[PDB]
Amino acid sequence: STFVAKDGTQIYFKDWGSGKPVLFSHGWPLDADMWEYQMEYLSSRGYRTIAFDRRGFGRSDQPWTGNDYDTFADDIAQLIEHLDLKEVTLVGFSMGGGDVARYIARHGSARVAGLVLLGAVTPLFGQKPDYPQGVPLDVFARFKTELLKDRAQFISDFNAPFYGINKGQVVSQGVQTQTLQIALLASLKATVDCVTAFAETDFRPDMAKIDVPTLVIHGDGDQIVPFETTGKVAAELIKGAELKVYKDAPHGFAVTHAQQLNEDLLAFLKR
Amino acid sequence: STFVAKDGTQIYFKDWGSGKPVLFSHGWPLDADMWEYQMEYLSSRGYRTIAFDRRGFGRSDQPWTGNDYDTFADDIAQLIEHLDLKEVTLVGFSMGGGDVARYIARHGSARVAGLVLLGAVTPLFGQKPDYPQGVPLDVFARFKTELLKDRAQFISDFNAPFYGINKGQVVSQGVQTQTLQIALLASLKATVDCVTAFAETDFRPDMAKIDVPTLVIHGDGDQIVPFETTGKVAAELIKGAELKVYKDAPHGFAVTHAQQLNEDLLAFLKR
Amino acid sequence: STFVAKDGTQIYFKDWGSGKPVLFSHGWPLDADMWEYQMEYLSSRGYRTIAFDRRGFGRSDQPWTGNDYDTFADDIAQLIEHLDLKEVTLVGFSMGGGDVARYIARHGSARVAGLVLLGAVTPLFGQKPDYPQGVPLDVFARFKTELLKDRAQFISDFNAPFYGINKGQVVSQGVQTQTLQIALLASLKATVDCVTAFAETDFRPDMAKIDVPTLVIHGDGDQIVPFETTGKVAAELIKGAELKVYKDAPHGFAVTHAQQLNEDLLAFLKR
Repeated sequence: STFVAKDGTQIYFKDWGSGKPVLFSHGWPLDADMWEYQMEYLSSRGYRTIAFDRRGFGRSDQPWTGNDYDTFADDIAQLIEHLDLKEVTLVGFSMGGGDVARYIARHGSARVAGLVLLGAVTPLFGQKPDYPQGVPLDVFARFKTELLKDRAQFISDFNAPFYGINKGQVVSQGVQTQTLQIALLASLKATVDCVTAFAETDFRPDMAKIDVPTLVIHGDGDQIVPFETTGKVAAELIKGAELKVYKDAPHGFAVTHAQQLNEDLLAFLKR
Repeated sequence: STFVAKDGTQIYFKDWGSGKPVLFSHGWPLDADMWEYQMEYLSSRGYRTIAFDRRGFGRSDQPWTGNDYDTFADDIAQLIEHLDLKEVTLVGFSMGGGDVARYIARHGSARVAGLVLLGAVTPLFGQKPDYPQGVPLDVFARFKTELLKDRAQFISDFNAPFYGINKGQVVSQGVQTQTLQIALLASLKATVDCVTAFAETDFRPDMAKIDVPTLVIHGDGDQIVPFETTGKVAAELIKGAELKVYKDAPHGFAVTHAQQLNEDLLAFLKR
Repeated sequence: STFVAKDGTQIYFKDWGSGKPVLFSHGWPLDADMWEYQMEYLSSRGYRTIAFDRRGFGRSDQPWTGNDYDTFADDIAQLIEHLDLKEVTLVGFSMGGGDVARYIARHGSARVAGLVLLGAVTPLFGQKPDYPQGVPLDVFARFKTELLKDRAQFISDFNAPFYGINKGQVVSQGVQTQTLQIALLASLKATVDCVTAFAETDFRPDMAKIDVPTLVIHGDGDQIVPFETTGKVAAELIKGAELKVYKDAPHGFAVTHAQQLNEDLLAFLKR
């Protein structure tokens, strides 16, 4: 399926099954297919599961402009509006934790029943003057430099620390292939703009606007989005939030811990 | 090209050349590109070739519901109507043999000039109380369990018996890459439901409804869809059917025996 | 984005940034993504960049008919008219040099600020009775025969002489993957017809109609499109043309010499 955003960007999404809806927001630089197992798991147990390809990724159009969190939150708002969702559980992985938080910050939670932040960059990823523990911007600057030389090989090399293959996790070549194949669909410009946006965007104000039940899940072996400065703080700052830490889990834990994730998502929806 | 099925599913197809139409139905888990050489061969020799991506595969939408043979047969009907095709030769590979046969069973053959069943699951694939010689459902249950753990690696390992490479067939890396690339485009859900549909659907009644010239072609080294309980029996159950057995051919014989198959399809069309 | 060509073919394109327009025409058997680094480089320095997937390639429709340079040139005119472009700098790579020149030859240069020919097939690639120094038709006849047996493997093997990996150039496995993945998107029919087209189309008359500033760039290690009989001649035949030769560069120099091409394209646009 598709809808057209305000600026004319056509955004691809899947909408599977029926019941109360769970809307999924993928991480970088993947697309709605990273959720396919969570979606099959939940839609075949009575939920409606929806997942889109963020502008610039997967099967969506690749606009030059709007590759920023306010546009991404507003893209989400249009999707929810288009389908008239109500009592939606918002589920965001990695950079996709930020646009689901920023949807709530910019639009309220009238349509929202719950929030799940998975290995998410919230509340802040890169350094700020009062957040020196964040990741230095120079790290992201180098990533952008390498992306602008060879993004194919950069993503292919990203597989190991993403999935923690360098730390003993076991992930098939098949999954590594599909990861790279999906990433290559994406726009170079969107791929690079998203690094800027997630390096620099401060979601600490969004944390205070979150007034729904919230489950934060993070692997403490996460090489890409460090638990101590993201998920751990997001749980503390969101009033009432629950935290689950998957021990030694990597960033790609929707793959390596798929069953555990599925069950935790089901438990959360049934609380 | 696209057409929209009754439930809203957009379905991609290619429509090449001009002349009497030949409409191709692909097997699992592929899409219309598995036919590209037969299409080029026939459309250079004065036939119109049409091939669609089944719903849930390739460039088509991925609906949660309708991944079943009657819906597949009805998709094919809407394609035939959408184009107003007449004297169509229906060609189905593998699971694709069932939906061209179910099309005729549900809609009759008024539009149909002839039927080709290639490495096809007809008349029946899995076991039934009166057909213990079919493949036990257990076997399919395990394929499903594995696909629901890692479909990428499952399809990757599927290349070997599909093509008979595990038994010595020689098939390039490029073929194997393109095979997985196409597979990964499909829906997890459609990919899993098709196994259920092809394991359990009985096309014996459909065989009695086929009243057009029919050529059944099957490799007798087919490790995926065994010759003895499928093509062999389809050729006997269909009044007037002709049988060709490609000696030592694997399941993926549209690749390993492409030239032979092109010539047979051309000779059938010219009879 | 997409527009619809005269014959109904839908053609995908990207249109990034704003400013004076630069319109890119990819080579064989690639798509608009081959320009993503030039596009990002120029669009973030004040230029509008536009690049399309040729009919039969990438995300565009795969028509059986029209795979010829006059049609390719008219597709480009319809894009230019669709976007109402003025003072456009046309940039063509490899076979893509041919449809931008043919566009000038058929439509005039009223809309055109400039022409850049990169590793281009212009002014003529294959032999003619007055050009035995061209590549013999037999060579393209054999390529076609191989493409019509296994285009997946043929493009895979094409990576090496394309990038000059066999003559010590260094190109990552990620770029070779991406190149193959993009290639597999294309039609078998378009992939083969384009060989016919670039083998046999004479663009010498087009050279005499080019009355805009022109930069010709070629690598003199090009193993695919021989510098001596294409780019070197094109620069001589086009009045006022400037020539740059990238020493030992391969055909795939938009990758191996990306930064240098970027700077040269920027310098040309600022001339």
